[PDB]
Amino acid sequence: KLPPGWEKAMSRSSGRVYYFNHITNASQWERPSGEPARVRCSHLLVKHSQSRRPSSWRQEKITRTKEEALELINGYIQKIKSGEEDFESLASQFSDCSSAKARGDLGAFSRGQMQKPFEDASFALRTGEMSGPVFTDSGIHIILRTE
Ligand SMILES: OCc1cccc(-c2cncnc2)c1
Ligand SMILES: OCc1cccc(-c2cncnc2)c1
Repeated sequence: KLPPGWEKAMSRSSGRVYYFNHITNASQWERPSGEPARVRCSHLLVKHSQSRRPSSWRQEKITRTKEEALELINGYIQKIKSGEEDFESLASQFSDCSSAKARGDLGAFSRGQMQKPFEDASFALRTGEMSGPVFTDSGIHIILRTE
């Protein structure tokens, strides 16, 4: 019926159908369009107090809760989707990953290299697509597939 991981849902506030991907946590109004050895992705990471290493170049001691980190991620997603801010700009300023210095770019990678929820979301994204919040032991990610 639909590409890998998509399903139909109904908006609670408008009653309009929309589509949700349970691998990438992406959601959109339009019916999704239409696997490679490698993909290239950027990401924006927001760590929390239960992250494997609760520290980053932004903060020596990361104390925000998981729920607070999800609220920050959700806000970044809203501004990217509105065009008020670019993904690269938010990643450079606010990602808790060292890759912030490269606008979030991780380069290319194969299956078996990244943490599994990150890998699965990366490979389920189509080129140019953005994930919703993706949870790993490092924290919460927004993933952008660039190649
Ligand atoms: O630390 C700077 C830097 C630059 C470029 C790549 C990495 C890296 C990190 N972890 C796994 N693989 C590659 C790190
Ligand atoms: O897995 C690749 C990887 C992982 C984590 C960080 C990087 C990176 C890239 N560019 C600049 N700084 C850090 C790359």
